[PDB]
Amino acid sequence: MHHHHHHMNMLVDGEWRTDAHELTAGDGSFERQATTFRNWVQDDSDARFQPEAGRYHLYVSYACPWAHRTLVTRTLKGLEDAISVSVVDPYRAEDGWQFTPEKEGCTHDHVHDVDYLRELYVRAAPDVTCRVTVPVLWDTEEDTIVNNESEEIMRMFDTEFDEFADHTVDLYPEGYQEKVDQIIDNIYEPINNGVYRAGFATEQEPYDEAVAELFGALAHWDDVLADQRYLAGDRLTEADIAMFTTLVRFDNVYHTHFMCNVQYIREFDNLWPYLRDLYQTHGIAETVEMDHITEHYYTTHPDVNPHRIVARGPDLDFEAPHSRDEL
Amino acid sequence: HHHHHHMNMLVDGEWRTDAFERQATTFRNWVQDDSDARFQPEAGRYHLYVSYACPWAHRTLVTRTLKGLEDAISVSVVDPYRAEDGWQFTPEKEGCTHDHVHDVDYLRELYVRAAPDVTCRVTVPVLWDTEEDTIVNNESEEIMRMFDTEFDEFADHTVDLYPEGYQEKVDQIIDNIYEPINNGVYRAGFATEQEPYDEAVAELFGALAHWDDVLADQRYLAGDRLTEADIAMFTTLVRFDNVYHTHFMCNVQYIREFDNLWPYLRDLYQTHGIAETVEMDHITEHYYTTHPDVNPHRIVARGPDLDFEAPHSRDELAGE
Repeated sequence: MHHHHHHMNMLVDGEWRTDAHELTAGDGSFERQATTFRNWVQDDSDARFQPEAGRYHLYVSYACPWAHRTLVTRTLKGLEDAISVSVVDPYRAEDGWQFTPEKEGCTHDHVHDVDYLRELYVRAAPDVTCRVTVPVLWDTEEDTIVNNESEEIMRMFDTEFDEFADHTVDLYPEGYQEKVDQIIDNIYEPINNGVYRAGFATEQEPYDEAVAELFGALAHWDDVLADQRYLAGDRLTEADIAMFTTLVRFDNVYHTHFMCNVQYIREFDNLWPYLRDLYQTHGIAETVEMDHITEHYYTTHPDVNPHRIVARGPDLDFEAPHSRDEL
Repeated sequence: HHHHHHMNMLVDGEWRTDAFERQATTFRNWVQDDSDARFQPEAGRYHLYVSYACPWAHRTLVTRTLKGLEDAISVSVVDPYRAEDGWQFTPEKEGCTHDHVHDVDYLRELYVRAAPDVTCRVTVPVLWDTEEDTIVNNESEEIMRMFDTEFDEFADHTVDLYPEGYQEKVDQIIDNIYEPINNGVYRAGFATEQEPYDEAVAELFGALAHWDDVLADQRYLAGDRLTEADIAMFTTLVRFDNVYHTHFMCNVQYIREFDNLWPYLRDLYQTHGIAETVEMDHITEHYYTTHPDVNPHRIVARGPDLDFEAPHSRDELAGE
């Protein structure tokens, strides 16, 4: 959420720029100058955005682990019929996230048929100063951006659309919520944001800390997952979805491209069968587009990988059997 | 050979940033233990120029230590950090020495001195004759066999890294792993197009899986005894999991993830003397800092926690 690639652009007072130097001195200063979108869809008769069956639209990239969080939840809940989705081009440049429908896995902007994602922001907030990112939950009635945060879109997908979900799945169950909210908050900095902090690191000391904290955090949850099947233990929750979207991209991208190369995830005793256990959860596998993932990270970051060569990566057997059902 | 995108060159004696191997001159003279030869083996005549980072130069160091020619043949260590002026001498720096021959600032000076208008790339290793005041040899394999066979009169240990009855296999292994393994990682690393990288990675890991199969039932590459072929493989393997895997994006599988290649590497490392010839800090610093078009912000990766010193069981297989 907080770390962005060296050539990432911006919208300033409703204007697309390649860089705004007056807002880019010091660690992530632009984001403290940025506006985000934090409205909620609430199952409440008084609420502004009430959950309907054919109203809200979702914008994602298959490569983004933050957007991927919304996709995994949408599939688990069975909200595809209820909530439509557009897939942006995994490759992006001077114009940010773009729509390339002819490209495999990508579609067109189902709402306004825009060329770029930045057009959608401008329509929703003509004077906005922010980053054009995914995911974006869009309301077709008010014609604007409802929410812009992976964590909260996942949550409201989980707890607010029960009337239209096809599956009786509860990824935020009673008695687990406090711990689920705890795990999500913990793994957020050393693991979710940690890999990008290490990858876009410009000095040695920040990289060292980002790597040390990361694999330290991974080792902790590896010991925790030795005696309990999931992060919150007995049940599959949002906490697992947050962890999964990072882990699934670690050995093909983060390890090499972002130089987080202390250890493979597949070398961990418990995290690797855990990742296989999640990947094989019915429906999740179809939300994983590795071709989108590898193409984005290896060819969209010029200052990290100049010649834009897509690395091959390990031959990962995600479909390899586990034994964590014995927990 | 595949060199990095910022690799400069010596052209007609001049030092230039911008312009090729097939347009370049090399040094291919030999030291021969024969009465007529131009360069004959002596006990305090030849000087070795190496970098602890470079695997090619690493071959000459390993062999030198094995035979016991540390007192016969002197050595200088250039600065792991290279730039606008090529390999340089920085005596203050840990592990580095000064030019013991002419107190030269940049290795390129020695090349020009030995050959006034040479067109070549300033590389290591460099075998230097302090009598004719010129470069003797310039290739890793030739200097290695030179150190191994011709200097028997000035050795300290009676080791034979090129023994009779095994020689024919030794030489063939050496040029069978040259392109896919030894030079392959650089082909993949400095690749600018997707297709060559795909090939380079494919042939490299195809080759690694092969010798991992072979070394499962035999202790060393040529079989029964330690060998120059093992020296060529070692200087690459010991730089894989820390550099080649990540920096050069050869990330299909760790060397430590192999059944046989990993204890085999631990077997070579722990052999007497080979432990001291490894300077991982020189290795990690050079590749992550001297390749601006491979690693722009020049951040040194942490790498895995490799325990080369961990006990193995390949002594169970018959060998030294």
